[PDB]
Amino acid sequence: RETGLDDITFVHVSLPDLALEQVDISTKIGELSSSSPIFINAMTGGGGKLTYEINKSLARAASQAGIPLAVGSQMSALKDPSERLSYEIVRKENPNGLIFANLGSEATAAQAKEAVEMIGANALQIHLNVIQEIFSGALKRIEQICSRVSVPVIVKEVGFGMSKASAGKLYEAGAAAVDIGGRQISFFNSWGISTAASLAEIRSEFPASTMIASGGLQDALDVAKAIALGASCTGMAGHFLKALTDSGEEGLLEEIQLILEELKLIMTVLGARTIADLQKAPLVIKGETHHWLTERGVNTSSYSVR
Amino acid sequence: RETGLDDITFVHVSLPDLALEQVDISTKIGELSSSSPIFINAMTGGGGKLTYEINKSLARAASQAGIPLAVGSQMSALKDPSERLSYEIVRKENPNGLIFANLGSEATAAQAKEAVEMIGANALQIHLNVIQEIFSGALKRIEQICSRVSVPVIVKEVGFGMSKASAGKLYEAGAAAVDIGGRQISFFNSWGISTAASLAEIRSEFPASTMIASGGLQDALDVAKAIALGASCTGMAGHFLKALTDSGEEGLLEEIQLILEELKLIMTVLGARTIADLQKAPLVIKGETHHWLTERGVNTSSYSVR
Amino acid sequence: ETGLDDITFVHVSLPDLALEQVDISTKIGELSSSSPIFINAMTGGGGKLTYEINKSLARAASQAGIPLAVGSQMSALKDPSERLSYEIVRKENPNGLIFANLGSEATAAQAKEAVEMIGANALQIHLNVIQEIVMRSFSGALKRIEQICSRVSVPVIVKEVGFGMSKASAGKLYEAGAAAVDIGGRQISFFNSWGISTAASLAEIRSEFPASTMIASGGLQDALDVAKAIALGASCTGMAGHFLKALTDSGEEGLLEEIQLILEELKLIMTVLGARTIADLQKAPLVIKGETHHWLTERGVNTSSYSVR
Amino acid sequence: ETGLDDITFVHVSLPDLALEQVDISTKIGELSSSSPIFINAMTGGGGKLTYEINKSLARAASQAGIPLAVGSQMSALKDPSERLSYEIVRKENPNGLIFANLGSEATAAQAKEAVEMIGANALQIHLNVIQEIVMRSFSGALKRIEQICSRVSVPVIVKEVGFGMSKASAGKLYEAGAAAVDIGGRQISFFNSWGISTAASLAEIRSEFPASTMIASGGLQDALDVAKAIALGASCTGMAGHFLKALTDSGEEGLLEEIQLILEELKLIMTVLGARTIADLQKAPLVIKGETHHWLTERGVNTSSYSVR
Amino acid sequence: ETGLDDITFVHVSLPDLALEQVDISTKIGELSSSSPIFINAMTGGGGKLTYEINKSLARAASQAGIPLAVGSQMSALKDPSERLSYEIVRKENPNGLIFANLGSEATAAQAKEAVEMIGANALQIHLNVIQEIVMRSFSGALKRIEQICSRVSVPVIVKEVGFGMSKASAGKLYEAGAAAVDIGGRQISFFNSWGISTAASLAEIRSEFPASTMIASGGLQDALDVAKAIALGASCTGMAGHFLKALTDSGEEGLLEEIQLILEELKLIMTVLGARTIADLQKAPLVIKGETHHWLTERGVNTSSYSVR
Amino acid sequence: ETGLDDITFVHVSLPDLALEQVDISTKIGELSSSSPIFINAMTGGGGKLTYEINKSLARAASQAGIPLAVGSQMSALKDPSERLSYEIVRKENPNGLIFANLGSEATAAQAKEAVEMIGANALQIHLNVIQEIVMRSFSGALKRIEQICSRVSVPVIVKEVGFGMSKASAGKLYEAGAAAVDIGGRQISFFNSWGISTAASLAEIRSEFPASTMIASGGLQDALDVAKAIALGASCTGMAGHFLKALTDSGEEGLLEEIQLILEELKLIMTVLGARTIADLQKAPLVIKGETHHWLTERGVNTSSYSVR
Repeated sequence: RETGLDDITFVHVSLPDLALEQVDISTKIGELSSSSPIFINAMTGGGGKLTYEINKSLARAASQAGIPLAVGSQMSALKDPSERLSYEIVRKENPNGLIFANLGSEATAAQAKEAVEMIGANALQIHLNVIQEIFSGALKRIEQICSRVSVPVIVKEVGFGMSKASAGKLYEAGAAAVDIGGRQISFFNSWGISTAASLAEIRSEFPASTMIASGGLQDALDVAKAIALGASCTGMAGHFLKALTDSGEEGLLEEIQLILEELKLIMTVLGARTIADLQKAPLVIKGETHHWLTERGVNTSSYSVR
Repeated sequence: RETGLDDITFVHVSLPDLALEQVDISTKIGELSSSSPIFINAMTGGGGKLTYEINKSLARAASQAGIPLAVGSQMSALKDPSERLSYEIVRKENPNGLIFANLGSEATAAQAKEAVEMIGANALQIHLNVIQEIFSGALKRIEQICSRVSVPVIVKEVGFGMSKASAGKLYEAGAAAVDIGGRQISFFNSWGISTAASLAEIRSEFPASTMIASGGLQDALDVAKAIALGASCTGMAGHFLKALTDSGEEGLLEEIQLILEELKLIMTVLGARTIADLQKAPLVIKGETHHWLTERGVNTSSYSVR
Repeated sequence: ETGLDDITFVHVSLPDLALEQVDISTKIGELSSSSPIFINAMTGGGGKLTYEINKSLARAASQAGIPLAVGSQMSALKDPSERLSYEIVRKENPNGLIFANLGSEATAAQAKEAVEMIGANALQIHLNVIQEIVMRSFSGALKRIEQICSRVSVPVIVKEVGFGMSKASAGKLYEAGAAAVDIGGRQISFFNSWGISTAASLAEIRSEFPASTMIASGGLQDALDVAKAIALGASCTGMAGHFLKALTDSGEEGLLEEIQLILEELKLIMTVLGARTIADLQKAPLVIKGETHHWLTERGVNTSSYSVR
Repeated sequence: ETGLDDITFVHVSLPDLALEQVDISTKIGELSSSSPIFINAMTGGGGKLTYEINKSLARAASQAGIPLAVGSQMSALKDPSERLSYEIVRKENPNGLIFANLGSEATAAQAKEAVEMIGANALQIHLNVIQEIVMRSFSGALKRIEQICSRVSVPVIVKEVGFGMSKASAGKLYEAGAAAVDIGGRQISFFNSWGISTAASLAEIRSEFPASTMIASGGLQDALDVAKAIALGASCTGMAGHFLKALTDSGEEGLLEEIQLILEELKLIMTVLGARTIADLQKAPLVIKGETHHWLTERGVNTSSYSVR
Repeated sequence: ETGLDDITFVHVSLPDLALEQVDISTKIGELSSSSPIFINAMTGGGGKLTYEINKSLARAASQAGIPLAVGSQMSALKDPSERLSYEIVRKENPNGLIFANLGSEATAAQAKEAVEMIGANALQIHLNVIQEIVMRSFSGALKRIEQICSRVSVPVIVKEVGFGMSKASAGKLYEAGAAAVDIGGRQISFFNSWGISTAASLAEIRSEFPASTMIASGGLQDALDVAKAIALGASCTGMAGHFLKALTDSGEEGLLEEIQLILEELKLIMTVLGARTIADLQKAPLVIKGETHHWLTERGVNTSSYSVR
Repeated sequence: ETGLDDITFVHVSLPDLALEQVDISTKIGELSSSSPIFINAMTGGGGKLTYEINKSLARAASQAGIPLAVGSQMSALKDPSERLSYEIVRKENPNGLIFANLGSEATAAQAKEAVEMIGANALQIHLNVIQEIVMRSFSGALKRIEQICSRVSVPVIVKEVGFGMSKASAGKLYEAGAAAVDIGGRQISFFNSWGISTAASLAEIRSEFPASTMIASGGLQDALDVAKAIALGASCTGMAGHFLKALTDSGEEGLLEEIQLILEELKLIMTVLGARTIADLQKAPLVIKGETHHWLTERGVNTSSYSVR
């Protein structure tokens, strides 16, 4: 379905007064500092040595390009010494880069700590997806995980968006950030909140909190729009995965460098020198996203008059 | 035509913190208590022994599933001893369940009392449908019926919806509830108020009054939306009737149990433990329903910010 | 689609016939019927409800004088209670044509029992390989049909449910002893565009077996579809849907009215075509176009003969 | 549709004709007409209003020199007042061709009276079985037409209203004595896709009766449709709609202008085709495509002859 | 539409040709051209502006080595100033092929003067009956062309503007003395669906006159349309639009680049088809479908020969 | 499109076959395969990743018993590291059929080295003129193939990537020594509607070389497309997409499940058609319609034989 980003139009800047070389795309995720506003979301894969090499290549490219790498689920690697090697390799090959651990919301605090130590993670992603998994204690388990692990915890919603009330609960539980991954199955055909509306809604209530948008971002323009809506960083999988399988590490690195240059180009045209400036770039929200936000009490005009 | 329910989108709840087994779907219709928020609307049928057996089977399934049964029109059974047997059977086969009598708005207070006694009814449905019947004294006749019968009276509008002014008049006349059954014929091609708009409109003026939605509800999601818009109970015919004719009583019972479990599933995902909670579930109204309600002075944002 | 929309009768300007002269009687093999339309009952959900529906359908069929094909009798063979729901059809309709109904897995003994259960005048054996493969084992179907035809004392109608029937299949069935064929008109995606339309099947089969009995049932929307199926060679047509709907809505009286209405609508069409009898309707000039025309042309079936006759 | 959009004239690059040399005179049987287009009046609502409309149409027809076919004279036969509304046509147009008009239920006596009422040069007998069956009894229509043709003293034109005419129907009518046929181009749903288009009827009939008179009326939108109908074999074409509209909007002067304009537009088309006379237009090379082409091919009518002539 | 989208070349998997071996030279009657594409200049608005445009087109044509057909010289015949805008074409392009241009109303004296004005190698005479009838008098056009062909000292190309050309028209023109025909591809509504497409005209004419020169101009969008027209039998093709656009946008340099590019794109298509010369492209196997296929089939033109050659 | 949607199997009502009797073994020239479907691996991005993907595909192919065609070995010929990614296929699958793969620019020495690298049972030589002309030099391709066939010790399969193959091209390849042909199904705009569909290529080639080996790969969406390609004459079919997707998503176990599933789905289709063996499926009656039917008719390929067989 749609991310809602097509309902966003930046206000054209005629005199950006900026050179492409002055553009700084460094950003922050909670207390972490990243040289890139885009990170790689690896897939869990089918395991075996193939997943091992895919992870090793993703880690090598991430290390060379200087972008963060979020591994696929470590739930099975926690009890499988062999699969564990396919995660440890990421840190061995990328000793100085940002790497995010990954477990589901069912994980215990002890599992969370183990997943973080396995790859010397700088952050931990915890995934939520009630709709697909169809409960009680989920928030409490997340609170304990945030308490027990020292690194920032990023709670990710898969496929249905996230409301401001849900983000508020996660932030109160201790989450450093939320990641909007924007016969019974029919009930959810038109269910959820789009990525664009989720970002605007959450930002209206928690202006200084960290939000990440992942999944569904097709190109640098979508990345730019998610950042303008409030995201501090964005995740991408498919495009990078395809580049790796089709052109190897060299191809993936090229694709990574490409999208980063395209984002800087867009920022240049908008006269946005830094990520902070892009997060304040004037834009107009229309269509379904506009209607949703208006009914939800979120001010849309402030995006256009800022 | 459309019920308008597609113009309703629940706000996704990421952390419902609820187990399917904690969900309570019991509700109330005026002073009556029902273990189910869904009831069966029988059709008048062609009479004869076929209607007798259909009614007997509907009554048996209703009794076993614990859901209420509203019989088809009793107008002809009032003067036909033979057809009378096809209604008396419902109470004989379902001694302890909720059964609703049914007559048209032309019925007299004496007919109303007779229809109620015929099946030991717990409530009486009185149907309105001026558009199809093309008058004076209709409301007065309904007032007398409400005065003369002790059981709660449910006034049902067939096909064109019901405005808040119309519901107000019915409540003042003594009705315990309203049921939104959402060359001259051409004039009414785009006539009426949708089920969604009727429910929202009536609820805005009579927040504590009983409303029922019947007809046009396709599945548990529609049932959930009508309840969120204010309905205390919902009626269904077609789907149950088809199940009976195609798979007998056992099939009907299965279909009944199925839709109830699907409603609980939706409630679970929304974090709504009870019907009262579902009636307060945050949602966004859009499209034609939104426009209609806005012009009619009904606050739509309160549904989204609640 | 049935493919009948690809059929267009050649307009007759001087039909020279009064509605009152129209005779719609027909023959199904050696069986004589006063109506070219019969009722296809559904198996239903069993119980007293199916019993009353079957009783009403039998009553209506008896009064309207049209044939009645019951739903599958497979379960009634071992269920005493369900059996009563089929026997009632013959008790309520002692003089009308009634067709028994079993699947191709039936044995000759089961076939005789189904016929005896309702004093049947003919027996339908249904074939539905594709539907069964989706929901296995098709070996012996023709053998079973052959054993059935030589052992029952009534004509056997072999019915294809949903995917049409080729002239080769019809030939194997007639050769095996069938008195007539009835064109009922994930892994399931494989069969989305599978099959032969009712219109193409009738034309194909008739081209090879001009004197053989064919029936079309399923998908016939109104009297015009009935007229077209007969013009393509069918001796009788079956309908279920709107007949059962009329019953549940307006009872026996409604069903009877609906049956009388479609029969009068057919006579009206025949009047406009100048077709005084079913035999004349079976020779009414018409033009075949579209998908049906292409299909028959590729299969070697002459289409222009329908238009020049 | 008339099916005329399925007809495409073969472009002539060197027509070698000046508009002034174009002759649009034609013949309808033994009748000679200076125009290949005639006015089809409507029966109207009676009273003095229909009288004045008929008078104006007769005036315009007389001045433009084109034929006039009156509306149904059935009621005027027994209504003295209505009769005046038809007699006025001949009083106002003493020298032009005027066609009388009755339905197929008419007797020979009624036919003679209708002809005498307006000093008619020909008589139209309308056939509309389908429309009458919707709104019964069609036996004897051909017999009545046969009795009429042998007893009236003028040529009879048998007109099919709305569903086209087959070559078999035309043959029965010519055999009965008709001088020409005129292709007028719930239970009612049965006839939504019923009939033969004007284009297919003209081609079918002409293939069997190359020397017989055919007329096309109804549905002709402009001079190009007129040209096409003639190229398919029609000797004359009729129009009602826009002529009556021009009358009510701009009176007699407007009607006269509209008639002169379409006649000049036809001459223009003939000029571009290099067709100096109606007989040449009737042999103008053209290609038939689509539904019309398929229909004629299935019916055994040669279509390529139109393109190679 | 030109109908060229109804043409599909049969893919050759082993063309066995290097782009460098491709020869695109062709012949137009006895005239030899190094290019199968020529420039069709427009008459323009006169004045010094048309003069410079013509000078630039002549310069580009001379350098690229392709033929140039000037705009209508009718007014330049009596206007001394306009005449300079045509003479400049031969001064600027002394060795290239240049075609003169007049309408079919031209006399033999005017034709000789137009040829002499630019030292023309051939003369185009345009026919546009329909466009002139909309905006009269077509008698004598063939006579004038016949007088012109026997009196000018160069080959005459008769061009049909917009409605295509039939094989009968082409035969009359060749019989009259034309060296080639050029298929240029209210009352105006009559001609909305009028004519023969470029593709059908080429195929029709070639079927009757296999050895005769045909040219296609107008409507050719790119090198693929050019390749297709040649495969259908054209010896040369003309283009105006994008060439004039390239001139006004990027001057002479741009026009020259655009001409070189389309010629290389044609060689590319020929390379993939294994067609080493224009003569080979004229025999390249292809399949004709759709409206064009139907048209030719009805007109008796063999279409399968194109696919089996 | 592959054109396979233009193919419709004639429904068999009495298949008389149990799924267990279905034999899907086939032959590719002298090579015997237990499966009519093989895996087409992609060249990949090299490195250890391509190595593991190739190892997994070889493992799955060995266990499922189906053939494996590797990606282009051109670079592995000079790159020692890449070479290991191909040798691993034979180490992991010692007994299965494996096809080597090089482009048409390959020499006989390179062909022998590619075969030896993986102990290949056959060698694929790919032809893709159009794709190379977009991204030059095609002379000598047939000569190179001819040199390769006489010097390698295994059968050579010549594959056309994307634009289909004509019967003339196939004849040149078989004449040159190829054991089979494989139908892989700005200036780039010229080829938007270019080519012969997979369905038309198979039918064309089979009409001229009934006993020759054809393979179809690319564009086959599911088991029904596989069944259709075989019915049109293919002995084996190749797939890449969903197999590689299953591997990356669910590893070797997932790939193996996906292969087993499509093979069972094919057996299901064959069961419903009454086709007990691949040879029977290759003779299954079917009707060809649409674009494919038109193409073959124009090319002189009999289409009705498929429907009457």
